Amino acid sequence: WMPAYACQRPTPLTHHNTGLSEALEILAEAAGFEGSEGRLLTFCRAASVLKALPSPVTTLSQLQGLPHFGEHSSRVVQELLEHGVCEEVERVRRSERYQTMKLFTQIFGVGVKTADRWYREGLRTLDDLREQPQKLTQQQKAGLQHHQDLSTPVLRSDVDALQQVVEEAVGQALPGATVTLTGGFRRGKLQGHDVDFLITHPKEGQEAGLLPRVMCRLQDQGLILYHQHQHSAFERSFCIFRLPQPGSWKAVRVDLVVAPVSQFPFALLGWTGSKLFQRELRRFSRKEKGLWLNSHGLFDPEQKTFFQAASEEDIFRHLGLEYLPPEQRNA
Ligand SMILES: Nc1ncnc2c1ncn2[C@H]1C[C@H](O)[C@@H](COP(=O)(O)OP(=O)(O)OP(=O)(O)O)O1
Ligand SMILES: [Mg+2]
Repeated sequence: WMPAYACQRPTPLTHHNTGLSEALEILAEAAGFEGSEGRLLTFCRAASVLKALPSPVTTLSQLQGLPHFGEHSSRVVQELLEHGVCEEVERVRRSERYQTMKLFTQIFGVGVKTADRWYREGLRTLDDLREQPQKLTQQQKAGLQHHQDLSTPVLRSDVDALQQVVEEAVGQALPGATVTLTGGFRRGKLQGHDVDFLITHPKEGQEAGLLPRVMCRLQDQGLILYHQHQHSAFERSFCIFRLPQPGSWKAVRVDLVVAPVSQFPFALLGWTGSKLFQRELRRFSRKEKGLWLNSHGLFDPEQKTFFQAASEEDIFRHLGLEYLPPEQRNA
């Protein structure tokens, strides 16, 4: 027996069922592109179960006793085991709708709704978007300008270099302020699509006005290609950095998030992911414990109270869950 909720079981970075999970995740992604959110979650959950298994699935008999494995996900796995390929998955892969929605949604600042609108309007390629600049936000224009670099996996070596410049800028702007790497890299991932940093200071309020200072410093070093600062709920800067490399440079997406230290454990938990892990953790919190969890806090709607947490461990404990380090949150 394996627990139902992804937040009740360790999911490591590397596993034994990558072919099967990849296929189910194609179907999940395609469902999301069609606005079929239930079906997305269902396929995502099934793929997550395979990631938590200790052995490869070689025969269909191994599916027995697993949660979140309905008829459809089972058929997909069955066809892959018996025939090496799943016709439904291959049809999705080859479909113009899926290919175009994947193309568009990958671009910085483009979500499903925008990509679907563009599809419906007859846009198909990146050049089509460039021919219609009035249809694009500034953020999307920047994503198109740098699209090749932004669809090149970000590497741990890139992350280490970026963390150094961000730490230097933060330290120079405000001694005592800290930078914490979050997102998939904190979970042990070797690559990613962006780099996520959470900034705070141990004295509540000393973080005020820090981010614009940090950004000024980075911009003056030539390290910023694009920056969008927003006060709202955490203060954040959505950026594209110009990462110098030997004889070259590459654009890399970086999100900088400032949280007041009182909210830091909630922010770190939220921003560390995985996306499915946090969805599951919030569902667990609400359904099993009656508490509402988000990136700012843990609220009891009956008592109208907020839980004081010093750490992620505090939050897990309060929810009655065994602690999972970030590298076991790869749901
Ligand atoms: N839709 C969402 N639901 C819940 N949490 C989310 C969602 N989107 C983002 N988050 C949280 C969890 C993520 O780990 C974190 C950073 O997002 P993001 O950088 O897109 O993912 P990631 O860093 O884990 O993977 P990647 O390797 O693609 O960067 O923010
Ligand atoms: Mg990330």
